[PDB]
Amino acid sequence: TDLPRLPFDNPDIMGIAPQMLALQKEGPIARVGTAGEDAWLVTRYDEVRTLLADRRLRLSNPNPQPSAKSAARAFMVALAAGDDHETEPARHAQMRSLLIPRFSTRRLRLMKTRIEHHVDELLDQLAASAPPVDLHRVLSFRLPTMVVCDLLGVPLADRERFGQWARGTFDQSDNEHSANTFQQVVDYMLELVARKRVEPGDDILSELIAEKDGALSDADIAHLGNAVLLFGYETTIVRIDLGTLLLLRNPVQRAQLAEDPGLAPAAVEEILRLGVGGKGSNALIPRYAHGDITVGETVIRTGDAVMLAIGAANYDDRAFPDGGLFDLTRVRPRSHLAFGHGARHCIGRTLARIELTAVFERLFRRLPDLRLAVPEESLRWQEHRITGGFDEIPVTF
Ligand code: HEM
Ligand SMILES: CC1(C)C[C@H]2C=C(C(=O)O)[C@@H]3COC(=O)[C@]4(CO4)[C@]23C1
Repeated sequence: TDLPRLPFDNPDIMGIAPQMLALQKEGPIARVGTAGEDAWLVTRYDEVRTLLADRRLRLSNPNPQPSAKSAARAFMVALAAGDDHETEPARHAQMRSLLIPRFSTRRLRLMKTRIEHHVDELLDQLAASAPPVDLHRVLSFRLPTMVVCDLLGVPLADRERFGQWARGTFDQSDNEHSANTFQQVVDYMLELVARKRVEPGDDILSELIAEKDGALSDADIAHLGNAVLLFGYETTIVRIDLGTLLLLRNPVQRAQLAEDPGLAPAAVEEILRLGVGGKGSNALIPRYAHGDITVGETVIRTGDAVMLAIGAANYDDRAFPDGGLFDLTRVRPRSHLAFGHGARHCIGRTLARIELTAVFERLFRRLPDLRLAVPEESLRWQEHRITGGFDEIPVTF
């Protein structure tokens, strides 16, 4: 008997920690220690998907004496309207009602066109440069920040101002840096709301300002803008990095994709399913039980913390045959859980898929000899950031 303690070691730079796969083999749910509270860890696909759809399991903490959280986690939960368990039902319902129509098919069609031309220009700059080059800086970082500038209706150079703010806000190692960074986010977005009130355009804040004939306060609108800024580029950056790394590890699939860019949608779904970095602490969706829930033969009691391991579940052999293998020829693969599921299912997931599809349609056809310029083992997953990520991806081509 030895209580497993999150985060688990991973000897590889990607994939699932061996101890978590070991727990998955024993059963769907295990009690584990963490850096803070003990929690139930749920690792099998069927159970994680069922619990994500169970509205007794919520983001907000119902306990009278809530355990302490990093400033970074507190900001993340507040941006998702989860900071007050008594008001989360109404506030979270309103948040989704106001954000979902911002990602209309009309907007997504226009953005797909602009995204595809942008990737073309990004890859032309890449192809013309002298290697070694940092692919993270010149490609992975640049497309999703371009997209957030488009959503917010600001000049592209603004991403040079806000491009490290998700990382800084979500730095769990430094509460002062996290709070100082979030203040910069807030000031920028309040500036932006005041501008869009007199100079609207075809963008998110302008639509929120017009919503319900102006019923929302500037603070309410800026809060929604902050969620889009802070949730809306960094995780996509990380998936371009992971997808590149995964395709580099699978040359037969990569050659298939280069020969037939029509496989990119399928490749993107495999990248999202298998794209887990380092110790994979970001591939856990945290929840609290607001009522008792039975999982197998285990009772989760009201107030218990629950970690839903979407990464481990996406590797589950019971849901994906040969779950550890990258295979963009899978016939009718189950829907992966990388965007979550249920009440908090990722709001930008169709836009994120358009970005990743546009990149991987193009990348290895534009740069067929692309490869790392450094050993894989030298790439360092940033465990202190809630969103993880690599800081650089040196390549030659
Ligand atoms: C590949 C890139 C992305 C991944 C892997 C991802 C992943 C996720 C996941 C797993 C959740 C669920 C969190 C939970 O259940 O508590 C989520 C929620 C969310 N995502 Fe995404 N996301 C991505 C891109 C985006 C983009 C591009 C946007 C917007 C521009 C966005 C906006 C949001 C928002 C606002 C939420 C909060 C949903 C809620 O709490 O109701 N995400 N995302
Ligand atoms: C709102 C989020 C940014 C989306 C989710 C994906 C993430 C990621 O890929 O890094 C974030 C990591 O931390 C979490 O709690 C998550 C798993 O819910 C995320 C919160």
